[PDB]
Amino acid sequence: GCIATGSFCTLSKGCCTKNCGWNFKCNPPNQ
Repeated sequence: GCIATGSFCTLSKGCCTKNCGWNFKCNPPNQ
């Protein structure tokens, strides 16, 4: 499982997109 994008992350790794913003939410690639 991963963290859904738009959800709070602790690490970008956890996010399906492998990208989490500085706002601590998983973001899409190239944003």
